[PDB]
Amino acid sequence: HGYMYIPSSRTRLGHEAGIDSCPECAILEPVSSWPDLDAAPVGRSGPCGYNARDSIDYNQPTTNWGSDAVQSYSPGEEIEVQWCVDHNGDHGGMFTYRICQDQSIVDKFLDPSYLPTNDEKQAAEDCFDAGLLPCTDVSGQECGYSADCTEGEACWRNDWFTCNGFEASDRPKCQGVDNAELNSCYTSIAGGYTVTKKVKLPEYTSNHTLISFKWNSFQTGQIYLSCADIAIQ
Ligand SMILES: OC[C@H]1O[C@H](OC[C@H]2O[C@H](O[C@H]3[C@H](O)[C@@H](O)[C@@H](O[C@H]4[C@H](O)[C@@H](O)[C@@H](O)O[C@@H]4CO)O[C@@H]3CO)[C@H](O)[C@@H](O)[C@@H]2O)[C@H](O)[C@@H](O)[C@@H]1O
Ligand SMILES: *[C@@H]1O[C@H](CO)[C@@H](O)[C@H](O)[C@H]1NC(C)=O
Ligand SMILES: [Zn+2]
Ligand SMILES: [Zn+2]
Ligand SMILES: [Zn+2]
Ligand SMILES: [Zn+2]
Repeated sequence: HGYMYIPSSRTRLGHEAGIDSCPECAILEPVSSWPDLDAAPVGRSGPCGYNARDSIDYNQPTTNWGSDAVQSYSPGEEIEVQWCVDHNGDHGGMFTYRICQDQSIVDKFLDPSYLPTNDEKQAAEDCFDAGLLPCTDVSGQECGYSADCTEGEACWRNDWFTCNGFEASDRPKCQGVDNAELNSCYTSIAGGYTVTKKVKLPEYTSNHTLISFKWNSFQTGQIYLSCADIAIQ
């Protein structure tokens, strides 16, 4: 259980607006999340997430999210990106951030009067996959391989970030990455822990585009997706 925290995602805003009772619950399942991290169709979840608890589809704006950029950046800027993991749902695994560099695709996710179809959500997901922001694009960032992967498998890739080993004696799992205090970020179930990295934004301008967060489990078949509205100017 988790969701994107910085920049503030649609899911974070849905919870802060008093709409989403369990932001960390928005999940794509059942799916094959491992070891091939991008083969599973994203279905209704799409690149922004769907929360079944309250029937909230984050792929379209409402009065509470999606209307404008939450934060503005510069092309090529190295930025802080953070997600929030629940204390009781820390799965380990691998996660990433993506930006679709096709504005006309993204526009269909910026219209409060339009709900993307599942085919449009998948075409968008494919554009996000193409627009993955690699861990390794940030000078000096350590980009390791997963303790839950072996070379030759489709999870053996350090463009994606990895959580710490599930079985590590010190600082295991995703919480171990920052080793932050409980409730350093909000979750509804048991309180949240931050998971913080940097990415290099693309050399691309938009007054309003999306960054999509994706987190895949290894032990169970589950994917968590969120997106944030940003500007790159
Ligand atoms: O308004 C929110 C919040 O802002 C500040 O705190 C931010 C953040 O601080 C801490 O996260 C740390 C990580 O723990 C630490 O590991 C490090 O992550 C680095 C890595 O070291 C690098 O290798 C590379 O990948 O980049 C990441 C990200 O820079 O630094 C981050 C902070 O950037 C803390 O654990 C989190 O809980 C915090 O959100 C203010 O201090 C805070 O008061 C305020 O609440
Ligand atoms: C953003 O909008 C302003 C109009 O307010 C315009 O001048 C500028 O070119 C736009 N930027 C992009 C990246 O489209
Ligand atoms: Zn979970
Ligand atoms: Zn479940
Ligand atoms: Zn694949
Ligand atoms: Zn286009």
